[PDB]
Amino acid sequence: MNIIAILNHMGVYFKEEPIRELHKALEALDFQIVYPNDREDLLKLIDNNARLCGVIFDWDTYNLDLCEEISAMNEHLPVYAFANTHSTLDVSLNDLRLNVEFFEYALGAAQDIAQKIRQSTDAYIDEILPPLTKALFNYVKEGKYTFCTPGHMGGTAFQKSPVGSIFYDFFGANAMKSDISISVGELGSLLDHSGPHKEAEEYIARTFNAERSYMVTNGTSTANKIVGMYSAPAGST
Amino acid sequence: MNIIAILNHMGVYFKEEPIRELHKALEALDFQIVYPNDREDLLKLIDNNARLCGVIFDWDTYNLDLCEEISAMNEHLPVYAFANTHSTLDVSLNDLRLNVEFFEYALGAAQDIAQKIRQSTDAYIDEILPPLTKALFNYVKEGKYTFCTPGHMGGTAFQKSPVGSIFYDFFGANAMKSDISISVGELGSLLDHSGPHKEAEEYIARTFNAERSYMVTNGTSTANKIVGMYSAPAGSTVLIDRNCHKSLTHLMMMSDITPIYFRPTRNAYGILGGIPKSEFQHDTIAERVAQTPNATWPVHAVVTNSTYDGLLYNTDYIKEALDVKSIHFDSAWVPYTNFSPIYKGLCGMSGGRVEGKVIYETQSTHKLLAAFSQASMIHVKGDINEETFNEAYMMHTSTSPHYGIVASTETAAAMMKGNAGKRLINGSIERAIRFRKEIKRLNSESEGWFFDVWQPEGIDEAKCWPLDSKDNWHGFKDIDNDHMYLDPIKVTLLTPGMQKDGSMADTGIPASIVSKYLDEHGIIVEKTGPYNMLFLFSIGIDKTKALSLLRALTDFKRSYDLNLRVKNMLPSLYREDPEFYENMRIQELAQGIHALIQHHNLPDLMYRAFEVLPTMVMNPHAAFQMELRGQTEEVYLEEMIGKVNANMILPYPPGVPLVMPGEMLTEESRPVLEFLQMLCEIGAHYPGFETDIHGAYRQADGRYTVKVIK
Amino acid sequence: MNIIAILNHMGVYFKEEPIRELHKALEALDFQIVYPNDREDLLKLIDNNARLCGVIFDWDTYNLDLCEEISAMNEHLPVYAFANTHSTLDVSLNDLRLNVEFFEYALGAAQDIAQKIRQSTDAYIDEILPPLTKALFNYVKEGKYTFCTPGHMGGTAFQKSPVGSIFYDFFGANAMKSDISISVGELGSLLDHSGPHKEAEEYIARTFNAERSYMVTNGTSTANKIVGMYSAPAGSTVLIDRNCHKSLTHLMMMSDITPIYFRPTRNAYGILGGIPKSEFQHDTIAERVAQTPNATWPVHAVVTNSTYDGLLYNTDYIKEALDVKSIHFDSAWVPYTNFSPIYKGLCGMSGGRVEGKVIYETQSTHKLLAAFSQASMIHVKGDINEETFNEAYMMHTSTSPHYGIVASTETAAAMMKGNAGKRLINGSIERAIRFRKEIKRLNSESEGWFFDVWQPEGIDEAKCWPLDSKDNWHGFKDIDNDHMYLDPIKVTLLTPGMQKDGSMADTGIPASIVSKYLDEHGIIVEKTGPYNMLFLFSIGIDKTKALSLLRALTDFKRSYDLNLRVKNMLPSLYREDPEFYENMRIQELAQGIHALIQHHNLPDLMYRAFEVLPTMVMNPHAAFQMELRGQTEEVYLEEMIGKVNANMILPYPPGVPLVMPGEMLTEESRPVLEFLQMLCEIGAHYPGFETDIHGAYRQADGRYTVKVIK
Ligand SMILES: Cc1ncc(COP(=O)(O)O)c(/C=N/N[C@@H](CCCCN)C(=O)O)c1O
Ligand SMILES: Cc1ncc(COP(=O)(O)O)c(/C=N/N[C@@H](CCCCN)C(=O)O)c1O
Ligand SMILES: Cc1ncc(COP(=O)(O)O)c(/C=N/N[C@@H](CCCCN)C(=O)O)c1O
Repeated sequence: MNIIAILNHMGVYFKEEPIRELHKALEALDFQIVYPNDREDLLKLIDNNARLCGVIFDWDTYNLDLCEEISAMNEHLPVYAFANTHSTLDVSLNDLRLNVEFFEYALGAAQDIAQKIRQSTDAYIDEILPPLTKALFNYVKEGKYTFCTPGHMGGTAFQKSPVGSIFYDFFGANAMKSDISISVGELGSLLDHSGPHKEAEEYIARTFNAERSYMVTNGTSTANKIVGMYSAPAGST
Repeated sequence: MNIIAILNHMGVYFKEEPIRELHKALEALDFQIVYPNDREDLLKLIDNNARLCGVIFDWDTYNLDLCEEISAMNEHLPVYAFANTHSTLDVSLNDLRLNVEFFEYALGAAQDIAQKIRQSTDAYIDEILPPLTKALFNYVKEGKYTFCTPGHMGGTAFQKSPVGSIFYDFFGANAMKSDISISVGELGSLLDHSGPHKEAEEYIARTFNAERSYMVTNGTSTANKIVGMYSAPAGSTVLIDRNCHKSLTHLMMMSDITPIYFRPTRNAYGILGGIPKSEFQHDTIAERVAQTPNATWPVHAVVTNSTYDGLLYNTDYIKEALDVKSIHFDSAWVPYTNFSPIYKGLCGMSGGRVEGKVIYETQSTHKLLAAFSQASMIHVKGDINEETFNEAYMMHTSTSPHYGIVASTETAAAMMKGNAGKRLINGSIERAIRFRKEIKRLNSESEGWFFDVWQPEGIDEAKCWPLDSKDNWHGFKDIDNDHMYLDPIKVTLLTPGMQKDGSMADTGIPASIVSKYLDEHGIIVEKTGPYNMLFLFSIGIDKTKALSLLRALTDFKRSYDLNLRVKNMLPSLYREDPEFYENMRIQELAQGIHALIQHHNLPDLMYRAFEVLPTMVMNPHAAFQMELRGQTEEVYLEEMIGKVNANMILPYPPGVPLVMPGEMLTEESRPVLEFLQMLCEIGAHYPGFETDIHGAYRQADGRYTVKVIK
Repeated sequence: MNIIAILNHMGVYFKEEPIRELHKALEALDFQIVYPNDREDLLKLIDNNARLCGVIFDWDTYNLDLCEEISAMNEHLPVYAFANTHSTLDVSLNDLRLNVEFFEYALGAAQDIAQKIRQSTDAYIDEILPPLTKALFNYVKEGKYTFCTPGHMGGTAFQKSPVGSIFYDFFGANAMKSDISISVGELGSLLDHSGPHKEAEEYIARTFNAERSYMVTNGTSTANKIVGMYSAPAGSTVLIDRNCHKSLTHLMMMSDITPIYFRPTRNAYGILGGIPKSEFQHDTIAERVAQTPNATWPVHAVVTNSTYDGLLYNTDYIKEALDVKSIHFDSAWVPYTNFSPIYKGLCGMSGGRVEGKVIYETQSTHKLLAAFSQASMIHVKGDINEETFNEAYMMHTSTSPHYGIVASTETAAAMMKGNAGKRLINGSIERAIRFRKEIKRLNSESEGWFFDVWQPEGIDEAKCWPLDSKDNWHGFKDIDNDHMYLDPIKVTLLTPGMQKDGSMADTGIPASIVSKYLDEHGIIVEKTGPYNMLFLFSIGIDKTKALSLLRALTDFKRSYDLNLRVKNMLPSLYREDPEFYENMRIQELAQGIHALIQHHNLPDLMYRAFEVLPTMVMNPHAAFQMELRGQTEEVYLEEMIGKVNANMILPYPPGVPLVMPGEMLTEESRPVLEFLQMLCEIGAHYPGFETDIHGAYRQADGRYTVKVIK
């Protein structure tokens, strides 16, 4: 989630130079920059590449209807509009509903603008991730030492073995670090419907139009047996 | 200040090659070269980048009208014109008035020309810097060893310590090197008004239209105390704006002066209005004098101008009508009035000397100009003894002033000069007016509630809009005409919850909720009332911040209409009390607070409690003195009736002094108590929305006590 | 805080390769790697570089005694030990007390080890930073938009202006971003003692051995006024050290308090001594109370400890013997007394509670610790009414405090903690003692005159040296024993010109000439008397500066003995009145000034003028009030006899108040006037050596006037 599309290739130094400085500062912040040639190119780029996490364009060249077209494909995708001639009087209520952040052209402002864009990218990531998955990823980032199950202890045991190392290289570090148990209290408990798990369940029930929802980790075979045994006591038809 | 713009991209070697060599020589002299494509590009570059210290262009391609356009934005910016076909016969007198230096095209001349350009850049820097700041920077360049205060010795001590090194890295070397004392004799002394400091003072007095000016390093609170103690000896009577900052109350607790209060107005929102014209008349003052024990004709008067919410007085009428020999305008919120004609006649220093009177203006340079916190100014127009005044001045100033704060005061003055400073002030005013109009347009387009802005209908031109009796946008009853004006810089936004006639609606959104939401999304409001929010559109607000605020407001509206949960909408509020704010949505919290405000009838009680003045049994000095003697007792709120208050009671809302020390609540002043009691109740239902009453103290049992004279 | 030291060159690939990979990963995490050659090299690096935030070493090569050596310098510095042959069975409990993190050697493990090291570095930074400063830095990192004061809005306004941009570049972005107000609710409020501020206060109180502490942002002048106003109601009597800073006199002009003066001593140099023990006795105070009109038993006493020149009282005897409920030690010059055992019993906060009494210490954190100018502390030990004290505190503090000054106060406290802070204080004391001994050695091996140092004859170990009646180094007649001690930090150098018996010699070098020479050569003295110079050997003085000072002093001696010309030796003085100083040489100027001092008998007149107290006709408050009423007249110096003074007369030398407002010179106090008259005459002979008498005014014709009660 680190690709930033910069649309404009203008013909004035007072815009070109700040954009170049911003490109450098963003690349220092571990972003990959892409340069669509025109608006149709940008829209196709968005359509084909889900890792595109942001769009930079010049408000003078393109009106905010471009933001409408972008939002129709991804209403959460951050868009950064650089204002030169337009002012606060040039935005309507409908335009302000779009996820647009406004910047200005200035030499020496690339660092703070890049920091703002990094913050906005983190906000985008946070808003589209569901609660349990976000909590799991944050826990993995914390890098705690475990003396609890599972015994591989975040994949360390695999790394100590030749064949284990092959397995670890295949599945990757994150899959092993995320294999945890209820000894990690901050993630709550699936069986107890506690903490993030509870939020997850409610999230799921809202998305799937259910009053209540339960996640099952042994397939619809197990789901069927749960429903059936709750619903059909012995001796029933 | 090292950016040089080279405009031309020509087609002849005899010009191109010398310009390339000059580029190299300048870069050897530590300049950064930029290359605008055309003249409009160059003008935009100048407009947006204050570090652009010079422009190079080809006189053949561009006439000197380009220099006129450049000078209209910065008349000091050096411009270097390369002459080929034009001669001395091609320049006019008006052209020669511009800061243009002429060069020629030759191979091997780049080093000399670059040296000339370096000299001109140094001259530009020297000319725009004010004297004290220039002297301080030059001293820092000298790099002298100190065996004097401050003890950190130009930051060396910080570098010797781990945590000290973190602090030093944060603030930077120059900030520590410029922290010096009067042991450095070449900077002169603030207390003695010597050397550069003296020049600074005169500089400031010239820039701010004052006969005399004083730099203060402990804020306008200290500036007010200096002016007041010089103007009001013990046993005298002083006229005080009842909407006075607590610094004036502190002065009254210091000195045995008898106050008589100007009574300002207020509207249903709790926004303070102006003192009516009738309070400035001789007969009203005389009648109040005759009925106040140990009162004489006032020797000093203090008026808050502007109010916190941006209401300015017609000060010519006050200067003409107030029969007091000394008039002090506490102008903390309006240090910029001399730098735009829209404030003419609306500030203390406007106009000339008033016969037989001395006029003071106290200004918070740090509030609305660009200066470090605690930087303040005193401006004097009129005859003063000047030696007694210096005593009052030094008796409130530290002998070790922070030279950074002082230099920031002088630099705030320097930022106001010329075309660049005029552009600063005008740009801020126009930006504010654009934001106001946009709020009006968005409120018009909204289906359902939207934020309103406190202003008259159809603002068109940049000006201080008068408050007129026939219009009802301001909400003040029977206001005098041509008396109060709204400062466009101070933008007050209104949340729904109040009706036009002064009553409150069935639904509303208390402004504290919006302020908390804005804080969560990286936007800090100046202050919040029950249904109003104040935003300062200072010279530090640009287009980026204004558009960000608009987006934040529309985001709040959408989130509120989606009726989001407090746990998500306001994470810090939920963290305040996680049990209480579980499964509570934003609309329920807002409506609960709205209904609490409605059921207790907060606006009516707030208005009535500030309409009747509590009785003055004895001046605040005597009450404070016997508080110091331990002659006070803590009693409960329902027992203030008949008890002389020992402390100022200052409740938020409306954020202005309700009770002064030495004042007593009687039967006729019972609503005051009621209001306070109500505030207590209101604060006891929602964590994160607690009561705020200065001078009252919350007991462990949930009750409130006040200190009173035994 | 990003330097990591890697100590090894191990000769095995299975260690070297993982260390190289770790080097690369850490550099990707923005660390700077350094490579000491051996353990002694590493320890020197740690000693000389406070930005070293981590050490990596091989446990096989070096045992954990290396960690002990590191911890003795900085017990919080993270150390990372790479384990190969050692196991869990090879660590002891004492070893596990150290801040050591253990890693192992493996290919492909550089990334997670570097992440662990980054986390540990953040933990180190968090551990040593104090709470308010940490909160402020975190807020700045948040990068929020402000629509609140200060008006520059985190420095944006400066960037939009040319001169503003120069100011912004000088002070840096962080200084602007950290200039905030109480609109930022997450930082709490200084005036309300809320949030981080509260934590800061407690932190400070714990570090400085106080029950309660308060941060003051307008200097120890303001701190003194806060303490005095809380402690001395109107109509009360206060005991005042006659060697009081003029802030105490300002307080007396502000509040109607009757003073009775402790009488300190002085020596022939004009250096202030301590109050003799008999002045603290009940009988002497009672007699003075009986003789003073409108005087009662004192409720408050103020003692300067230490003096400007470094004389500390034995404060246990004062706390035991002074029968006054409140004792305030004005400790502006000694904020470091809690951080070295050599000051034990010599400061106000030393020891525990005094039964039935409250002890205050006012400290100038900016004077001798590392804090921005105007940063001051109040320390309280004893029972106080917290609410009334908070009122007195708010009465003198601005509502917009400079958060940088506040944070610097907290950071000075933090710099004083742990092994690193102890090394700071001990190193400063040792450095001062080494410099003193070197001055003695150089004076011994000088063939002719050389600078002397004001100290006992045989200083050996770091301690506050007692002043004893037998020794004559201090020059005080009949001094009490075990009463006064000399602070080694405050180094007073003596120029030739005074004999050991109190008379002056035939030849001398006035110290002003030496101070001017030192200023010309990049060295700023703290202050200068007639034949003494004061140098502060604070925690900001390093070996470089001390050696530079020694070189400058020897250069002055050589230049004086060569008898150079003033135009060359002292060019800036020559630039003052170039006509006067043409062909004038240094020895002639020095001898002329010395002979003017001798012929007028400056030491005897200075001594006698400060031995007789002028008559107190009215308290300073009454005299100042009458000056405010315009009831004073300017008369000539010769007519002072019989006239009540309206202003404090404070002459330099000796730099302490000579006449207080409300005091009157009688026949028995005629020498005072003579002294002042003398200071006028001597001041009118050499430009650049003018008279300096506060409260006197030089007229156009060259005479001096004073204001007196009409
Ligand atoms: C109708 C129905 N209800 C429940 C389940 C159990 O669900 P789980 O498999 O999650 O426990 C299945 C499973 N059916 N899957 C196929 C094989 C699929 C793999 C090859 N693509 C089968 O079993 O014939 C079902 O058809
Ligand atoms: C009318 C008036 N006169 C003097 C002063 C004192 O001026 P200083 O604060 O420079 O000493 C203030 C101060 N008012 N400022 C606010 C807090 C603002 C902080 C948040 N942006 C208040 O105290 O209510 C005043 O309003
Ligand atoms: C004993 C004592 N108590 C309080 C204060 C006020 O403390 P603040 O200055 O923090 O308000 C000072 C200040 N003394 N400083 C010198 C000049 C400044 C130093 C020049 N390198 C003086 O005024 O004589 C004091 O000596």
